[PDB]
Amino acid sequence: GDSDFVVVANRLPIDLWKRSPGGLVTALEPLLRRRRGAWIGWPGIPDSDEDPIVDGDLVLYPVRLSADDVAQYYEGFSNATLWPLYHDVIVKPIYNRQWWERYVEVNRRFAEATSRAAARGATVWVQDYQLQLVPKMLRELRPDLTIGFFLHIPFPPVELFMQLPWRTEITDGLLGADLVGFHLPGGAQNFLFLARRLVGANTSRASVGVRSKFGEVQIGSRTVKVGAFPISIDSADLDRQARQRSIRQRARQIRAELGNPRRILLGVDRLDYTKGIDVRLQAFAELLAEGRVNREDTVFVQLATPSRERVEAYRLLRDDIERQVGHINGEYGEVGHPVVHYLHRPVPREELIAFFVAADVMLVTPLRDGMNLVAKEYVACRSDLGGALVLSEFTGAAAELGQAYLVNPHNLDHVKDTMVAALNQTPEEGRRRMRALRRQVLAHDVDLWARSFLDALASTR
Amino acid sequence: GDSDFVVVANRLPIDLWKRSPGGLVTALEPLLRRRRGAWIGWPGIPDSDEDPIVDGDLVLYPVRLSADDVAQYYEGFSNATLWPLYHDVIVKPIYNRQWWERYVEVNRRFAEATSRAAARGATVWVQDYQLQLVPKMLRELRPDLTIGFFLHIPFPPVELFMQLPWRTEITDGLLGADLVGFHLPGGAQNFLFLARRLVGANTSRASVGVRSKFGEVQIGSRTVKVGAFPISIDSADLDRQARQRSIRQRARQIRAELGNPRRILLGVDRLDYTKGIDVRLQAFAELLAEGRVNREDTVFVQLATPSRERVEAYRLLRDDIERQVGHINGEYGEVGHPVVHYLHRPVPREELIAFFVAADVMLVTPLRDGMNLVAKEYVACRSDLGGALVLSEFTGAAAELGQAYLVNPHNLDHVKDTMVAALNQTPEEGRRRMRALRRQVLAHDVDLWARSFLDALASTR
Amino acid sequence: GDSDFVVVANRLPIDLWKRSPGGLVTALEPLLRRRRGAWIGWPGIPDSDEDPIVDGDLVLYPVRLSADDVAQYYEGFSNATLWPLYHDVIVKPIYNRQWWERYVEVNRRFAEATSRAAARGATVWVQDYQLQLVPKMLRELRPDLTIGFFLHIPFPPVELFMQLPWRTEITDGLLGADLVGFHLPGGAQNFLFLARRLVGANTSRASVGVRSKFGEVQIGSRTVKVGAFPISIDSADLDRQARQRSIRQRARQIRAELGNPRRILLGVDRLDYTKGIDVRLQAFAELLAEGRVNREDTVFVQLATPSRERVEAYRLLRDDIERQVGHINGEYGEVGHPVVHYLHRPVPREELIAFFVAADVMLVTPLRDGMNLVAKEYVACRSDLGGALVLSEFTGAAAELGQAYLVNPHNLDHVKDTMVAALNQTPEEGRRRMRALRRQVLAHDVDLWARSFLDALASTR
Amino acid sequence: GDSDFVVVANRLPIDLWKRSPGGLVTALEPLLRRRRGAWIGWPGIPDSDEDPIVDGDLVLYPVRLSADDVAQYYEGFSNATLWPLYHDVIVKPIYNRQWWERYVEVNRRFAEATSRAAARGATVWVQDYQLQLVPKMLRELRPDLTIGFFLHIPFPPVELFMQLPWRTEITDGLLGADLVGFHLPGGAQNFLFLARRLVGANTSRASVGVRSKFGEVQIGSRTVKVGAFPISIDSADLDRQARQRSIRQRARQIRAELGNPRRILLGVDRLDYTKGIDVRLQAFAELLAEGRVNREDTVFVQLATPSRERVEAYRLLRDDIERQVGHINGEYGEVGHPVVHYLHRPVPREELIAFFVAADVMLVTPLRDGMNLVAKEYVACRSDLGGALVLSEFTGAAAELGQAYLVNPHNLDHVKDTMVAALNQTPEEGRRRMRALRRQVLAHDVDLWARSFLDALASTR
Ligand SMILES: Nc1nc(=O)c2ncn([C@@H]3O[C@H](COP(=O)(O)OP(=O)(O)O[C@H]4O[C@H](CO)[C@@H](O)[C@H](O)[C@H]4O)[C@@H](O)[C@H]3O)c2[nH]1
Ligand SMILES: Nc1nc(=O)c2ncn([C@@H]3O[C@H](COP(=O)(O)OP(=O)(O)O[C@H]4O[C@H](CO)[C@@H](O)[C@H](O)[C@H]4O)[C@@H](O)[C@H]3O)c2[nH]1
Ligand SMILES: Nc1nc(=O)c2ncn([C@@H]3O[C@H](COP(=O)(O)OP(=O)(O)O[C@H]4O[C@H](CO)[C@@H](O)[C@H](O)[C@H]4O)[C@@H](O)[C@H]3O)c2[nH]1
Ligand SMILES: Nc1nc(=O)c2ncn([C@@H]3O[C@H](COP(=O)(O)OP(=O)(O)O[C@H]4O[C@H](CO)[C@@H](O)[C@H](O)[C@H]4O)[C@@H](O)[C@H]3O)c2[nH]1
Repeated sequence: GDSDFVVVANRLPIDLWKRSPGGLVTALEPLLRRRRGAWIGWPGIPDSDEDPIVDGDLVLYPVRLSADDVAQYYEGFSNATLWPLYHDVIVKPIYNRQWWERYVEVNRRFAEATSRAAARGATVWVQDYQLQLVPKMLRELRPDLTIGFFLHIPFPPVELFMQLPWRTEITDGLLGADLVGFHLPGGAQNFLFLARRLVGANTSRASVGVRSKFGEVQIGSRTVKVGAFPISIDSADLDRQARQRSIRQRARQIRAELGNPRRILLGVDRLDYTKGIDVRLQAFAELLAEGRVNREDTVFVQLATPSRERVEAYRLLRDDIERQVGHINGEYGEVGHPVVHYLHRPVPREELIAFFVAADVMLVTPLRDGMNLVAKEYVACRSDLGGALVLSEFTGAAAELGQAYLVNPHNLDHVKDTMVAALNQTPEEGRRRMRALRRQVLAHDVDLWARSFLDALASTR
Repeated sequence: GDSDFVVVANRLPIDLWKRSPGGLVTALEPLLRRRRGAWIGWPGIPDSDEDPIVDGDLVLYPVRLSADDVAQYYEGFSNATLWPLYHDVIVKPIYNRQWWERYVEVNRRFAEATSRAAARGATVWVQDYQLQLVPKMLRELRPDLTIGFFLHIPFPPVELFMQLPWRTEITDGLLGADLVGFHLPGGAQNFLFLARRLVGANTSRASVGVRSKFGEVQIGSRTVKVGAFPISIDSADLDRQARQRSIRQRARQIRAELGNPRRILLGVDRLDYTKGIDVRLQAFAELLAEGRVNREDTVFVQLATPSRERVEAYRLLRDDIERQVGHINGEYGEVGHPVVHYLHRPVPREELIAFFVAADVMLVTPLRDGMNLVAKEYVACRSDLGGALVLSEFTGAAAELGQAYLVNPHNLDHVKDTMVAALNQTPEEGRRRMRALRRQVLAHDVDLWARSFLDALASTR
Repeated sequence: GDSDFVVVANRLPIDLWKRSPGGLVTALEPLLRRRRGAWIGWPGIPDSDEDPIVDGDLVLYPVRLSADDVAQYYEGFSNATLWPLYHDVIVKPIYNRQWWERYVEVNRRFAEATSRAAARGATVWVQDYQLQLVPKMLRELRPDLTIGFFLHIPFPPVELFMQLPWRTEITDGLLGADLVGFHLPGGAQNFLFLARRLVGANTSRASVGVRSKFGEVQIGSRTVKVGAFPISIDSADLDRQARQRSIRQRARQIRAELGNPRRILLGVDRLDYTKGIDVRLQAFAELLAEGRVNREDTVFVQLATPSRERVEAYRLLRDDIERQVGHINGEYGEVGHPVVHYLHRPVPREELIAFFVAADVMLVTPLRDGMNLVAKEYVACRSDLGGALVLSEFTGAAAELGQAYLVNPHNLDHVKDTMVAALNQTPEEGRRRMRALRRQVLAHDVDLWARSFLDALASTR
Repeated sequence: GDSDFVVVANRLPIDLWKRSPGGLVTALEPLLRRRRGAWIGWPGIPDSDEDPIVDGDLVLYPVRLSADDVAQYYEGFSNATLWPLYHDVIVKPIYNRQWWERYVEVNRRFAEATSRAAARGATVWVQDYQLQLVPKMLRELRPDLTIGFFLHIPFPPVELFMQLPWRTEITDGLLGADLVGFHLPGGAQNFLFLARRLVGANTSRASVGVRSKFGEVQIGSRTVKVGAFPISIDSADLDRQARQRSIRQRARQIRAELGNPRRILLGVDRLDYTKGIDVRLQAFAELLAEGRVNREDTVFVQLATPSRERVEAYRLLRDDIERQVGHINGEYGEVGHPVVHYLHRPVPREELIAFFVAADVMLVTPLRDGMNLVAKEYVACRSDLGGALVLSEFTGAAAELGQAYLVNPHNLDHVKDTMVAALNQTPEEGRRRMRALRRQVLAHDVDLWARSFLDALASTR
């Protein structure tokens, strides 16, 4: 094709159609103004055509997937094999050969679509865990290409990764890239060690820096660069949006509809067993039982956005959470006044922002998370410097947001102590922490992240 | 002793102490004004003395039970063997010989306490399923006594009753009475048939009437009378209480705290798998899913009062209900506005009455219930003639309250159609039904019930 | 059509084809020698033709059923609604409207096939619980027909039957017959009472006899006869077969292959939660634990023939039984010598007979069973007068086989005492019981049963 | 005290008393001949005295533990917190503060007993995961002591270890030793990294060798040596024992009692979810289903020795295994001939050896195991060079026994292919592998292991 910069991701950046706002596609916008850019991905509808769609600023190359392809490659291998394994086997991975075979077939299809789109010597950026085979496949089809890969989820320790029957094929797949990136040095280091242990490659031995001090894996003639690039958000855009009059009015109205509580705790997560939602509810229930939280003036709002309903583990998790909600309200609420409000539905963006602005305490307690953007979005929204962020150590965000109230979600006693501390912090201490968090998040945004990855990738030429 | 009228029940009519209001003890009040009355029962505290406590109007004979006695006789045999069996094995009965043996021992202890209290030729009224052995034991100790027994729960069909390894001992136990009473002719008829089948006794063959047309079982020289006496409430007292200014004000305030819904559905139950609470929640959820109930102006309040937490079946039921609550609100509620309010705690009497007065639809949907007094209490409270009663056929109350919206709780389609009908009834049709229900309940109260049983018992002399 | 005697049953009497041996079709053989006989049923293959197949002695009228029809009418309504309900809700019935609707449609299809086959004034005999609507449907299409119906499973008490949302349609369905038969007087009496209670029909009030003293239900102009006819086997044929040299040799070989135990206990059941297989295993395990059975010279063989694998309750039951087997052998067996041998597969007829002949104790312990033919087959096989039958009271067979060791399967203590008694009986006592059981079974065979039902049906003309 | 060499372990080396044969205490025997040796541990009985017991060759210092101490320190913290966590969270660890507190208290008690026994400047060797706090505690009480610690179970990756709320206290605890040893370089390397990440200590960065190329952690003034020392058995003793006439006769008799199969597969494990017993049964069942194993001449014997019955996870595992056994025999066995023989009981040593000698295929398929001595015992027993070892990669043994048939137990397809390969290997190929395995195991025995650890520990002086 005629594209000199190509993004490859599981989905096209569109909504059933119009171009989806925010996210990655928006971060790459000023680069697409200087490159002939293409995006390869599944359009979210089964058995579509693979004819290029030109969005003026971007050419879209759709990948044809059947509903069966999605079930086995995505719902199956990606979400029920790789996802639990890479997140410290919080649930038991399912190892299924038919899923693996479809994962391979689908990955090859993405590689072929990429080759179609990519001009000679083009730069290719492959995204995330569903497409780990693409770099090697693409290099085999197109050795002229410069290929980066970024993993948006954690890379597990070798002891767990080795369970995968197709461990070598996945590792070889990633090693097809010129640059392999992770959010954290820890992931990068796991990858280097895996390369020595499983593949027998020569690697660098030093610690991996942040956006610097890169690792290397020697693969025959070529070197694979390995780095840590912690993703972020468009901090300035969110900061601006959260100041809008209508947002502030909605935040006030939200507190009124809750019966004007003195304190609001907020959870916002795509529903997932990685997110530690059960831990928040348990801590909140025990604090109420112990009379350490006032059931008359404190309320917890949990917004869970629907996710992967076709995967049994997620249905079971939804059942457990919903029981806890029912239980806590039955024990500590009053008719007309729950202590927990729980919604299981997508939330409009401006509604989400209003909740961030209304919340006195943001509860972000994942058991394991690659980064977690919600923690950073909350911070970017609190230009009033109010609020408090309670944040699990087991998120990538915790490496940057050390001024938050950090918790080990497995240490329930300390999660409880910490929620009480956040609820009762002095105004001045709250401001001190929020000012420091905002300096970090405003300076380290999605633009810095993308530039850093692309600079590293360009240097491999 | 010196008491010529003696009530025997699992518990003394007191609260940890003061005499408990309402109920049986209040219905017998004008009889105790003419008799030397006694009450035998456990005082609700472990390992107490058995020394008589004179309440001027009544002498209380406490029965000493250890916490272990309560666990095996009551929590065990009564609540985990007899209770599920007599209620159509909604949950699997547990047959345990140690429980049976303690049930026997405890029953003998009640029989001994009774004999102590009862004067020569005295009238004795034994209450309910925990004390089914007492009549035979008492007749053996004291053949001079006139003994009635009333079962407050259903008497199961013979096919189920026969499962009980101690079926003959229980049947013989009841046959020790001069009069055996049930709420319904159906129970009485089951008992007659059981007497022929299991014991080989000669019995009457005709249908058993209501408070009349009694059955008989011939036991050697003596005849056991068998009858149906449907319990009720103090209708006039509740009717009066519900008109109080403070109650009406609270009912208005309740609707305001719910965000002034157009329609309130109400469930009030001691928590129990017999009560069909899960069925109401399922019906309500499906109606919301189908858009047949308006999620913006209709709300369901379920008040579940704690019961038998030491019994695993009840903990599991509580878990299922609480999941449904969480689920329904997550799907159809809004932050600040649940469609289901659920409380798991005792409710003050005047608060309960305010809820009856506030509720547009009373949901009483047991899978199986001896009578269900809540259905009658709601009716007695609605002197404004507003409201609507949705009532399971599988309650004793359904035999008297035919003007209610009757449902087969297993017929979920019809339960749903019926809830929509009740919510949308014309004012005039609602009044017609409520007027008819009140005529029944006001005329057939707990005083008529008690008089009828005691007249029948006196006639056995 | 031109058939003056027509049998209607869920399946044709054939095997995927050849005419299936034994059973009903063999009992009717000398009647088909005098009548133009027809058989209506599903041929066991999906979407077949409905063209008559003449077997010289019989005309076969196949009913076309799709795999979906079978799933909803049979696997669904028959096996997951009616079956658990009629067997004292050992598992929870599922009430599903789509299943009911297919059950109706399929029943009408059987009725139409019947009408096609049946000559004017013909006698029709409809079999069993899958076809309860057929008599009324058939009478509506063909008021000239004489119609009998026999239920091969128990008829539940009214308290349970009333759960069925389509209770009235089923009752009306059965009332379409001239004669409704059950194995036991108890079923007949339940039906009479149901007729009064649900339908408001006038019925007889006396006890129902065995093959005599029939009940009646008055339905407008016509009377429905109600009777008890306990099914049996071809006792003489089995008695003869069990004496064959090859059978006796196999029985000896079976004992040798088991390591020549002193005592063999045997269970033979179509796998079903009604059969009380779990109870036998529990009793056997506790006896071994208590050292009351000798683990060195006593062995239990359980033959479970596969049944209804598409129904979840049966898969769960299979899992529980298989755990008990594994557990008991792990605890009390030796390598090379299990104390329990368990097979889950169909057994050839002559192999089954050899096991009957080898077994010292036959364990037939259903929680609830219409008759249970295995109990009678064992007896018919023991012309040597050896062996012992342990038999649940909750089978129809227990009403005729009172000389067996009868047990309440819920009374585990007594089941255990009884198994020890059977294992250790004197030769003379064993013979006394087996002689008496054989007199009953040899005199009361399937020929007496069929004649009695057909005589009763003929008398309705 | 007066002991210059002291072993500290959870239990004394005795049996309820007499000195237990084999194991560690036997390996140290020629060292105790030159040192004043002591052993500190719990005597296995609750609330005993702590008075020294002199065994002439050894002084025993008993530690007083109550049954409650054992429940919280051992059954609780050791077996339900540490054990699952260190074994790649195959089951979910339970984090309980009361368990942690008892673990601390008990560890301090072991430290005090040690100090009592240990002479000035004595050498102390602390054993295993129940006693990880002892080295730091002991160094604080007795800075004169030389302290080694060896972990017999895996040391998990940092991502999992970090879950532990008391992660720092455990790490500091181990860092109290002069020498910290693991079976594998991988564990040692995890420990070094943990030291940098959690404690901020300076460590060596190179790979850790086997019994050489040691790692180091700098802790203030002192250096902690870190090493890999793979445990083994008394290879020569077992080799000798397995040649005994009575053992060989028993092995022949075992095959006869199994009905002289052509092939015997054997599993021998302390029952534990780490052991992958479920995987063997699944593979065996699928091979039978596929007809790839002959159900007529191949038999699988699984010997599971009882373990940790008070821990719920182990009861659930026992239930799953026992179901699989029952299921497989019901499907593929015959009466008198199971395809799986399963025993849940301790086996005498000489019986175990006879089974090793009888087995054509040894199935050692743990999901995760520190070493696994059963794999090495089998090899040492096969001086006839017959047999075949199927061995999980996820055992420490797999690093030394590469000539075995290695499998990824999560790769069920390959486990199945491998079992077929082992069952059908040529005699010559079997001998080649067994000869090579025996050279390794005979040369690398428990004496080499103990000498190597003690030499490393002595060098820290
Ligand atoms: N408009 C709107 N309505 C909702 O209802 C709504 N609900 C949520 N959101 C927004 O979605 C995003 C969720 O961000 P995550 O951090 O949870 O990312 P993941 O989905 O888990 O996916 C991976 O990739 C990320 C980036 O690399 C990593 O952080 C993760 O660790 C990694 O798992 C946030 O921005 C949030 O605000 C909504 N947005
Ligand atoms: N004050 C107050 N606070 C509460 O929270 C509160 N919560 C409930 N209640 C009152 O308790 C009574 C419950 O009546 P039930 O009908 O449910 O009776 P059971 O407890 O099930 O016991 C048996 O005996 C009865 C009589 O024979 C039969 O009807 C039953 O079928 C039979 O099972 C009602 O009156 C109700 O209003 C409260 N009252
Ligand atoms: N050849 C062969 N191989 C096997 O593997 C094999 N396995 C079993 N059998 C034979 O099947 C028959 C099972 O008889 P049931 O009594 O259990 O009858 P159900 O199947 O439950 O069906 C209903 O109808 C019966 C008659 O009215 C009632 O007794 C029942 O109560 C009622 O539920 C016996 O004859 C037995 O020997 C095999 N026969
Ligand atoms: N006599 C007798 N009767 C039995 O019934 C009987 N049943 C088993 N055994 C013997 O017990 C020993 C079990 O050895 P393991 O390797 O399984 O060790 P663990 O118990 O899991 O404990 C840890 O420490 C070991 C050494 O560091 C590591 O290998 C382990 O990875 C690690 O978990 C073997 O020797 C075996 O033969 C019996 N012995």
